[PDB]
Amino acid sequence: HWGIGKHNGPEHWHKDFPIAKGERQSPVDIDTHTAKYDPSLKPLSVSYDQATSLRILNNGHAFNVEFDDSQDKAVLKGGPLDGTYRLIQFHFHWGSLDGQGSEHTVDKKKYAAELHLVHWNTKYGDFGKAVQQPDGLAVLGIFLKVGSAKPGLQKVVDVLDSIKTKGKSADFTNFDPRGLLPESLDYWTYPGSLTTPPLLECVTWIVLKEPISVSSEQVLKFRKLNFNGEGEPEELMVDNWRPAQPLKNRQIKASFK
Ligand SMILES: [Zn+2]
Repeated sequence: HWGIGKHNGPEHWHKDFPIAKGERQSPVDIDTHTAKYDPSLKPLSVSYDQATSLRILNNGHAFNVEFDDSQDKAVLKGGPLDGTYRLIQFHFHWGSLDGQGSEHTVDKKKYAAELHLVHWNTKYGDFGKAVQQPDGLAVLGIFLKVGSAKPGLQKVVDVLDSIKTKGKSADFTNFDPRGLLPESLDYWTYPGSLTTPPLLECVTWIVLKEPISVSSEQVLKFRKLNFNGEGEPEELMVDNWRPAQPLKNRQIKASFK
């Protein structure tokens, strides 16, 4: 069930997607005192210098910035991953208030928003085939807290007026996603799922410990988008996050002592 479309509340998804009650669902709470350092993890390699952004789309549940993934231009490797994973799109989840909005939590703390950079394993040839595999995707998660403005984010905030309603898109070329990363690449990792329908259990999650700060005025502009299509009754695009799901039989590993 991916693509342009409104979603109902996450508590109803299990009626259409039974995997919503599965064994490796995301997001989860990260208990920092139970995650174990893993000296086996190799260092993480983010290679975004040749990234090619194309378009920004309001898909009725978030906005996606889409990349050319027809070649290895923007890739993720190392860490817990085997193989090369190609960036296809990034998007955010955010709240109606600064005290809520993230999907993952850290010792039950909620951040104001969470950025997801989605990558697919090139040995499966394309995104559609990759989501049918347990190691098909790698999603880099980054928390946002409210404080100083993030310069690298402002070109994104600037174009949201042109994609206010469901189904609208705008050109979005030459955007450099390195401007959204924090200073440190220390992370937690665990096996999980997509956090929207169809909720497939195909993701290796890499969640960064250091948040980035964005300004109150930047997040206020996220809250002006609409879930609805033009000419329909107005619904503000807020609180588009899924709550923490049971960890079940999984261990969270840390890249740092
Ligand atoms: Zn997401």
